[PDB]
Amino acid sequence: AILAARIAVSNLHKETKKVFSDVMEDLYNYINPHNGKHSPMVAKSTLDIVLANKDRLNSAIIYDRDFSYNYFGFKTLERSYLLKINGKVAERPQHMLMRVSVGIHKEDIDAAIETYNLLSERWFTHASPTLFNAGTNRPQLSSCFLLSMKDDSIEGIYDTLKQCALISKSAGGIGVAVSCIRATGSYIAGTNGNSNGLVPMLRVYNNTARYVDQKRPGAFAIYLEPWHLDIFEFLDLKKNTGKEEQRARDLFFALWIPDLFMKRVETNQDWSLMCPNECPGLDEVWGEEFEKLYASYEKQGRVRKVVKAQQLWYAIIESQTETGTPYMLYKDSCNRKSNQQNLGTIKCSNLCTEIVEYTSKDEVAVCNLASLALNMYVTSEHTYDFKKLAEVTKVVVRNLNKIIDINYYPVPEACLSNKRHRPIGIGVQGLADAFILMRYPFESAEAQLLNKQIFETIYYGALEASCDLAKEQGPYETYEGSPVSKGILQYDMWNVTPTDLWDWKVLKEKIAKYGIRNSLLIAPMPTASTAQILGNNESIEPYTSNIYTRRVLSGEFQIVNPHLLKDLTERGLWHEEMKNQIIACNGSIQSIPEIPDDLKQLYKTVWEISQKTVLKMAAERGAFIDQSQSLNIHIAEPNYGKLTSMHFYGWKQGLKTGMYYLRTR
Ligand SMILES: Cc1ccc(F)c([C@@H](C)[C@H](NS(=O)(=O)c2ccc(Cl)c3c2OCCN3C)c2n[nH]c(=O)o2)c1C
Ligand SMILES: Cc1cn([C@H]2C[C@H](O)[C@@H](COP(=O)(O)OP(=O)(O)OP(=O)(O)O)O2)c(=O)[nH]c1=O
Ligand SMILES: [Mg+2]
Repeated sequence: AILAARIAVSNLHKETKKVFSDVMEDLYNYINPHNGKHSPMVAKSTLDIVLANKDRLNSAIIYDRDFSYNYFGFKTLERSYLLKINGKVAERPQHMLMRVSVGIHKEDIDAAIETYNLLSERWFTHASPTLFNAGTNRPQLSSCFLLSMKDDSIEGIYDTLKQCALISKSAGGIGVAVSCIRATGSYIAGTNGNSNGLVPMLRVYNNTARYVDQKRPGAFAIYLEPWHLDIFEFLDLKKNTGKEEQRARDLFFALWIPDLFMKRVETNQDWSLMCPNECPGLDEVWGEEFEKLYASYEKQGRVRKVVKAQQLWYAIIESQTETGTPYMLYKDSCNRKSNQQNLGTIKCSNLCTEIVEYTSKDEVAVCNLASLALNMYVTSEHTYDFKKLAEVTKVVVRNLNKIIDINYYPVPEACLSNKRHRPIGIGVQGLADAFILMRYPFESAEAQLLNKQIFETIYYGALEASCDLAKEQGPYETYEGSPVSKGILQYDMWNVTPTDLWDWKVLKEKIAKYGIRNSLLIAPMPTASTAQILGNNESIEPYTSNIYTRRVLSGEFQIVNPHLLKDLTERGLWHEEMKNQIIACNGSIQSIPEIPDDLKQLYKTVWEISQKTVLKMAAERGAFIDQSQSLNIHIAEPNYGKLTSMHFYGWKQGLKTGMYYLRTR
């Protein structure tokens, strides 16, 4: 299990060259056998730099560090992350890592080697696209894009479609605000007919996601505000039951929900469905300005239908019960608590619901992501190295900022947006793993403090780097007029006062003289592929299991949690019988009578951990997060009241993203 990883790392080493620069030459020199077309697999510019510096570069690589990958982490590396020559891997992990670092840092060889070390030791990681394409010809290094529908017209709709198509091709995830498109049955002046509405146009988007699928199908998340008249239909179209023309199951679904709707639901008032043609401008305002405008149309009776707000609500909950979706975002908090509110109202988040960025017809938002491994900063004295964490966080910020400049953009609107506001999104993995390492259960008061200190540190480290860059490079163009320019920082907009761990007075004074380089910095994302690679538990998120199991070609694996295992082995209580005992407990200790009630607390599973405390923790770290978090909700046995109970708590806590996916048993 641990051994098979050693073998597979060694075989690979046996079947690839050892010299980094010589591997780079082979990739660059690659020739299409069918064709004779010289089809370089790294950019020439990267290779020149490598060859000009081959002694430092080749020498700096430490191939011991290939052996840090666990088995399935490695297999995944070999399947998608290591460049192949005619179906044979050419690249060692270390080789790809060096490629990524030279690819980001170019001629600054010091900066490159620091990054290689940091990466190769697994202090952090860049997201998959940037691992895939750094050091490569016309390299698309960004994970996600967000789009506001261009125009409420066929010219507009198919223009956006082409953008989504081009972004899909280049490996971008998409989030799209569709709320301006006019409702089913609304009048069309120039042809004197009526709109077929949202469903039939989303059907075209759905086929486009299927068609442009380079190996998972294209991923588009569609954003609807609940005042729009097609809402009930929009909740139907994910479901596995019903008419084909009424469905779009390859798409993803999210609600961009105003405060006003939530208040109507709890007070049990009436909700007014509208058409954006009839009642324009609702998505371009938020909070009180929205509510005044929403009320205005309502007093005029420009209202296509009215319903019990509690009727919509039930429609949403059954969707989540059946489908796991839609995602729950609160437009008012997102807008209220944004360093970008400077630029206008923000109409959607992205595919994974952690990114909150402005878009318009001239602007497709982007975000480059990397993630810090939180387990990494636990000392052997069970101390947490906040100083180090901020050390590494500052590197990441600079890297991500370098990415903005060298990225190749699939559409010009995205280039403009990204160099205008220079947002980035740093996230995390192994938040659970850190806790176990510090001997804190997830729900303990110590974990709840740690949680805040970690995210205070990262946000502190981040701003501090961004600040230095504004020193060297200057502020981003739209810095002036922003909350941060006005001395307001993210915790201030949540009305929180930081722990005394870091001196914000200093920083708020550094930022006042120089400004910052990046409009936004922090956004915990899902990390599904990158956490499996590095063997850390997903982003935030309690441990799912003490046991991970997998049927492979040569039978099965049953990998007990490494953190648990070292501890039972130590407190000499480990047995092979306990392995099969756990499986019956579906991942859980708690039942096994032979195990310490101290350990049992520490390795409690996700299905056995308070979702309220989860929400409370998101909210507490949320105050140190510029953007949002891809927060799943685990409720084994859902019902109407539970989900309702959960959503309102999330909302009242002031979460920008109340729920990402709903997971059940
Ligand atoms: C306020 C709140 C927030 C989020 C949330 F998910 C929920 C419930 C739907 C949610 N229901 S539940 O998951 O089935 C559940 C229901 C009841 C209990 Cl006692 C627990 C529980 O979760 C796991 C262990 N605990 C403490 C819950 N989390 N924490 C809690 O006290 O209840 C509530 C009541
Ligand atoms: C022409 C057409 C438009 N539509 C939808 C797309 C948009 O939501 C909306 C407007 O389409 P447009 O292309 O704007 O139609 P138009 O310019 O002729 O009308 P207007 O002067 O009212 O702008 O109607 C259909 O659903 N089916 C159709 O066949
Ligand atoms: Mg028109």
